[PDB]
Amino acid sequence: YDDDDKDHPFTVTIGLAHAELIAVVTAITTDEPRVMTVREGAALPSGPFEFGHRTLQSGLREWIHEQTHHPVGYLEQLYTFADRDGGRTISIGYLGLVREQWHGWYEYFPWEDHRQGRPDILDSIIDKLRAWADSEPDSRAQRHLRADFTFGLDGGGWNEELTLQRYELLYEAGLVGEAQSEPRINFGRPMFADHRRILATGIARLRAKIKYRPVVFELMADSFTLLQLQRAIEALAGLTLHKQNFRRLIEQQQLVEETGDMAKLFRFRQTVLDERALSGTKLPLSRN
Amino acid sequence: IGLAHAELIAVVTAITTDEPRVMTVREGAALPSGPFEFGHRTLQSGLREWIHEQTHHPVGYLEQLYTFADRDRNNEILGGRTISIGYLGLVREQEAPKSAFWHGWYEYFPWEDHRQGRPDILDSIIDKLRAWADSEPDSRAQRHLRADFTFGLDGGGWNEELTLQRYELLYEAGLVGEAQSEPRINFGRPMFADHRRILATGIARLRAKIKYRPVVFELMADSFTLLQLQRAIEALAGLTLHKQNFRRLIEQQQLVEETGDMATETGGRPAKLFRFRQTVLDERALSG
Ligand SMILES: Nc1ncnc2c1ncn2[C@@H]1O[C@H](COP(=O)(O)OP(=O)(O)OP(=O)(O)O)[C@@H](O)[C@H]1O
Ligand SMILES: [K+]
Ligand SMILES: [K+]
Ligand SMILES: [K+]
Ligand code: NA
Repeated sequence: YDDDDKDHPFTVTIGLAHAELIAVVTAITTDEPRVMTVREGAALPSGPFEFGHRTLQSGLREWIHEQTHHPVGYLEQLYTFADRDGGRTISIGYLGLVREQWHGWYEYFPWEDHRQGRPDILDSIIDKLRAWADSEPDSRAQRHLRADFTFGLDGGGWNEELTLQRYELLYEAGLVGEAQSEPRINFGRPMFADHRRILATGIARLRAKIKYRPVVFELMADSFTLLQLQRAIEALAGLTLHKQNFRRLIEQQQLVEETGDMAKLFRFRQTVLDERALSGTKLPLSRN
Repeated sequence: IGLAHAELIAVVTAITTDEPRVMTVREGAALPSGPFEFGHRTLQSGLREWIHEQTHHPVGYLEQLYTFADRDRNNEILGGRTISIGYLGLVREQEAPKSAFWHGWYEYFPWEDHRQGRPDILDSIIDKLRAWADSEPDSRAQRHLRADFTFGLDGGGWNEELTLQRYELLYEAGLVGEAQSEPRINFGRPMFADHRRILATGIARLRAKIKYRPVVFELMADSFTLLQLQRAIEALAGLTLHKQNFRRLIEQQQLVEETGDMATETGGRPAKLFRFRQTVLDERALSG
């Protein structure tokens, strides 16, 4: 009334949404990949992005400290998600590698650990996925291709880097508690909000990192054997690696060097440590 | 508390006349961008609506880059913080006399193109970068380490993947127009708001992807020669390829197959036409 026009040059309407910083801090203990959690393993360390926070990273470092009091080293940004409660909440995830001084990855993602063959839980997951892919005929062919590429429903090799794609398919198929399907079906331990979605991106990032350049000095002690180096990468990838081919990748990437002490002990080169100190949190990558 | 305004920013890249070009608005002054709104189902779907409304140019797959936050002062006037979310997309450039203009990557980042040798502008950049590094002795040593690692002075040479880290250093040093330094110093064509920071992220992403697995079928025509593919990667990297190592890489990765047809080059010699084999197209499709 009294001319309240639609758009107005002297009026700017700004949309706001909740900004949540979420932390995926990973450590390797007893050849088991383990993630920092709060609320008795139901949530990741998280907190809102506030005015007093100088940066996103420094803001998350305060929440990690207040909620865990566990020191963290370098951080790298993962993925940014809109809520699926696309409305009110924007979540920003970060990955960190530390030495444990905690819950396991495969408590939340038991189907991702193939170190001792395929997990038998995958038979039930595939059975539910085939029923969902066959539920609507016009989308049957595409859903079978997605389920084959991710889980290998009608065959197809297992790709460990597709942790996120596998969790997104289970969510769309209503096979995880976070989807909240009418008959609730769930595999693995669920988490608060979409924290398992965040964790999936951290597992995918680490696995993609260790396949072409395993810069994991923060996960190891200062000295280690090459077989200890293989055991922890095998724990991260959820696969058993070939000895000969793993030795070639490490020497090819000039990552480690002999310390002279005794199997031979190795340490990551100082150049690898110095480059990481200057690379920041927005690393040049190929996927994320 | 914990609110933020999200701007979705698009880096849509095409390769025309062996030159990498980015889609822009306002006659090359800004990238296509728009706020994230409540009705936007996802961050990617929200940006697609801004791309269409502002350019009306078709866009294929989109890949999230990184999220940046503001360092402003009176964000409390806005009700929350301000963040920027970038996305990278590869398309074929299309003329249509909508309003949108295609500009080359290196109009904004001239120091990133080393195809014709190291550019001369880097001599003026390194000079002003040293003067900034020597201005404050307590931080001189650390600033020289950042200047050596980012701008090729390291000894390891020029790293084309560090496009964002180079630009961020130039911003902190007050060597770009977006810094608004007390004496204005700028290299390359500036952009609106922080969009040149977003473009540097997309350039770094593409260069890291093509180094490991150049899945660039969206940038190429349906069929192409191997020389056309090499010129495309070279334009993206700002470097000249090792021909034999590049041919060996795309064969090991099983990326392109012969179409059976022939093409006559400019000089007059015929050459086999290639296409990205279907398995490469299907893998990129089975995601998001
Ligand atoms: N708008 C901007 N455009 C370009 N560079 C910027 C901008 N704002 C800050 N920078 C620079 O970017 C660098 C990184 O700061 P930023 O606020 O992005 O987060 P950060 O946690 O310090 O990053 P990192 O530790 O990953 O380098 C700093 O050198 C800063 O001066
Ligand atoms: K919040
Ligand atoms: K950051
Ligand atoms: K502020
Ligand atoms: Na740069």
